[PDB]
Amino acid sequence: IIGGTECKPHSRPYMAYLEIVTSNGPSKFCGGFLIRRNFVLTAAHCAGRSITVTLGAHNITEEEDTWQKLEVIKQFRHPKYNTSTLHHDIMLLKLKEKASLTLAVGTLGRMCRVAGWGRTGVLKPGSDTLQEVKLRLMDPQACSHFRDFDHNLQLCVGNPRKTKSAFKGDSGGPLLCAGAAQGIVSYGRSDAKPPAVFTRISHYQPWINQILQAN
Ligand SMILES: COc1ccc(-n2nc(C(=O)O)c(=O)n(Cc3cccc(C(F)(F)F)c3)c2=O)cc1OC
Ligand SMILES: *[C@@H]1O[C@H](CO)[C@@H](O)[C@H](O)[C@H]1NC(C)=O
Ligand SMILES: *[C@@H]1O[C@H](CO)[C@@H](O)[C@H](O)[C@H]1NC(C)=O
Ligand SMILES: [Zn+2]
Repeated sequence: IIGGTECKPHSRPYMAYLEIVTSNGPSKFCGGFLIRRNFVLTAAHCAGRSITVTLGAHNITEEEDTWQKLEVIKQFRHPKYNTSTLHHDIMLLKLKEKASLTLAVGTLGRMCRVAGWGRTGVLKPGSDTLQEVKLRLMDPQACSHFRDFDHNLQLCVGNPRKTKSAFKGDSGGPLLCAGAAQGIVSYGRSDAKPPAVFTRISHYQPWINQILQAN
């Protein structure tokens, strides 16, 4: 998160930290959010060979009792996910067990909020601590330069006049507007000039519900 503030610890109890393992490279990192005790929503580009989820985290380097490190048994990438366009950048992860409900872990032009452990700047490393920022929801013409952006599929997020933005490592995390999850962090520019592209959750709700009811 660029230009945000450190969260009050455990104030966003649905937030999930994803370590993503591939066969030909070192660990990758994503965000995500708990919508059932055994399901986490995130972005499809965060898929890999295997994934471990950490709930209850704030400072991701300092292990504490709030932590629940949970195995992912199955990844459900949208069947129409496109790795070039990032169309339909949404994925469900089924946890091996139901997480415990605690204080620190629970299920989940207007201003919206997004949080994550991602980079704090173009050359800055990933944040140790959960960070959050307020961003403006923009009319779709603001994201026109992203040639494969589509207003029905995706939100345009982040005033281009400001620095504030989600950035690398913040992928998969929720965009909350007035307390409700509206988007998922998908992609933006390398230089981190906003706006950024987020998955529009509303369009995918029937698909989300199909996956939950079969699993
Ligand atoms: C479909 O089209 C695209 C797909 C991917 C990327 N793209 N490219 C990057 C690069 O290194 O070139 C890069 O770093 N990021 C990460 C990134 C940059 C800014 C904001 C975010 C966040 F969290 F979404 F908000 C992520 C990225 O998504 C860019 C595209 O279109 C130019
Ligand atoms: C997070 O914890 C690590 C290890 O104690 C420390 O290096 C880092 O400074 C901490 N960051 C905070 C509390 O912002
Ligand atoms: C992904 O998108 C490109 C560009 O529109 C399309 O031509 C390509 O065949 C797609 N790939 C899949 C497997 O969806
Ligand atoms: Zn704590």
